[PDB]
Amino acid sequence: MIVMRVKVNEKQFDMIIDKLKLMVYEYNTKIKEYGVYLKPYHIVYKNSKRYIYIGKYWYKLKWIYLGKTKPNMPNPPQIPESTIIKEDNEYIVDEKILYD
Amino acid sequence: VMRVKVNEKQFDMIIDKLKLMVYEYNTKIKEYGVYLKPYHIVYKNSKRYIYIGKYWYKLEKIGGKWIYLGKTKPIQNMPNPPQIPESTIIKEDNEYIVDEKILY
Repeated sequence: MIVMRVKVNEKQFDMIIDKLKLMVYEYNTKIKEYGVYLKPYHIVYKNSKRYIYIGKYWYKLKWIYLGKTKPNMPNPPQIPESTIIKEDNEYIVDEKILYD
Repeated sequence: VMRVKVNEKQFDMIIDKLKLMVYEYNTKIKEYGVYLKPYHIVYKNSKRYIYIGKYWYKLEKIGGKWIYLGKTKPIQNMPNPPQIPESTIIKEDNEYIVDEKILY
């Protein structure tokens, strides 16, 4: 396999997050039966970067993170694994401010 | 060659330098009820603008603050501010490396 990695802006990134909430929303209202929640991503601040992990990350009621596998539940829809990296923020400044 | 691109660490330094520029002034004009913030942060078409300049605020309570005043020294017999330059900093859009196939 060749897997490419490509750059998208914040608006595109919210797209990927928003769909992942959308495809688990109908399931997640179903899980009120067992009082657990499937959040389809996990955000990690390591190496002075936002890491934004895509996967099944399970929460139990201050919602505690049980882990990454089903704790007799109904089998959510499939989430890909993948890794999303925030680029460092960058600012357009006029030089004179750097010059002072 | 006026406009260049810097990262958060340098931009944080830029903000930090400005805050030190006004720190001693704000202690001196603490007693007038007045705070001089040397920048103003604006969310316009979903970018974070940071304008550099004199932005004056006053302390008042209503019920239970920091109401904006103006760009200019509110009281003629306060000590003069340090010279903030007027300039515009624009934060670029956040950018993400994504696995290709997650794009459907």
